[PDB]
Amino acid sequence: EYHIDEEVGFALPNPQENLPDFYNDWMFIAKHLPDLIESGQLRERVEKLNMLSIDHLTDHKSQRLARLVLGCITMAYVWGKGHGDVRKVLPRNIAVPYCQLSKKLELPPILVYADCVLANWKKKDPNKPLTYENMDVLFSFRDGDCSKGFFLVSLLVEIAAASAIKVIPTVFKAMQMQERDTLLKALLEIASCLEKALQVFHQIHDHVNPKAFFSVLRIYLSGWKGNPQLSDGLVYEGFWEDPKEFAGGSAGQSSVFQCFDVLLGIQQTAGGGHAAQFLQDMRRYMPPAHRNFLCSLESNPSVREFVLSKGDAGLREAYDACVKALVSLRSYHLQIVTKYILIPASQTGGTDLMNFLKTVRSTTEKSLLKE
Ligand code: HEM
Ligand SMILES: NS(=O)(=O)NCCNc1nonc1/C(=N/O)Nc1ccc(F)c(Br)c1
Repeated sequence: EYHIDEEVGFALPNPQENLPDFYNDWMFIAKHLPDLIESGQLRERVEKLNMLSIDHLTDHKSQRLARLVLGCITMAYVWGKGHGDVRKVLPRNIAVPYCQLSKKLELPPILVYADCVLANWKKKDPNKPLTYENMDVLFSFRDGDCSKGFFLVSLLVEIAAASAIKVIPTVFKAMQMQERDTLLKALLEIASCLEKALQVFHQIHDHVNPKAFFSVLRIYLSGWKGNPQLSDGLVYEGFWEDPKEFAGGSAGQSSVFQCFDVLLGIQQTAGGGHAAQFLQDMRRYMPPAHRNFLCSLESNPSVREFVLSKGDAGLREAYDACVKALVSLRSYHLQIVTKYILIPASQTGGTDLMNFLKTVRSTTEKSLLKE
């Protein structure tokens, strides 16, 4: 019911690679975005389409692949070549089906993390394991944007977190059964798997270039909420009356970090600050099943209060290890932002952005029991 895989966690277990033949006009545009943008034929070829209906998309993986295809097409149409020439209105041939599809999956009509990472992958050899060399994305925007490296490294962090996520039922089951040793073991295991996820994060340096990321890829993943280039928003023609605002694709849209914040009693979304508000808004951009999972974790008894009541140095230490793993992940993530956003931007927007991430990191570090 929560749609969480044992192996790949929040990611889609094995994404559908082909659409039905009825939507071959969509798939051809999405498969050839690098050429169609560079040549300048994308906007024209989207302009002259047919309003294809949603009813032939039968199952969930088909509907998700359609969201990814239509999402990638919508980014490249709006942002064009990505040198400031923008379209303020999305044609009703593409906008109506995309909006009707998006209402069915309870997601906004914009490319989200669930599309371009969680559903945008495949294994080359099905009989080999989930490593970077054996994997590839389904869609990219331009040549030399490093879509593969960025989406797959994000995906591999989701996969690393799946080892911790599958232990969560043991944590709550151990608390109700009043089983101290099982709980201690489950927390050390979660801490161990979140420590492993940090090493997976290191691969970002191997497969993504700062200048390629900042110049090319960042422009296509940006949205139309609080954006000067579309201050009113994007007009979805033939569906909504006025231009609607929707935030761009981010890995703040991931459920991984929020999952373990809620599990460990770290009250990020508590208070009325910008950090709390941002993280609560990012839930709207997650699949409904994953929102329901985060709701379910909030509804359960507090792991934090359970551990604090027992006067047990082993349980406190194990709970701290989980918290420390999250702090370390966010601490490393700040370094990435310095390398991949701050330095390229230089060669108070940068200051506020780092203070956001540091507020979230500080809220995490405040939850430690020893310090
Ligand atoms: C080049 C790589 C990366 C850059 C430049 C980057 C940049 C950022 C920025 C600027 C934010 C602030 C929110 C926003 O304005 O959208 C953010 C938030 C976030 N990023 Fe990344 N990021 C990168 C890679 C990753 C990866 C691989 C993950 C893996 C899951 C990740 C997870 C997050 C999360 C969870 C947040 C939400 C804030 C939090 O919970 O601490 N990011 N990122
Ligand atoms: N204008 S801004 O400050 O750069 N805001 C956007 C920042 N976030 C990002 N920009 O570019 N990738 C980002 C990001 N950060 O965690 N994660 C991310 C990871 C995988 C994806 F498929 C997508 Br889509 C986003």
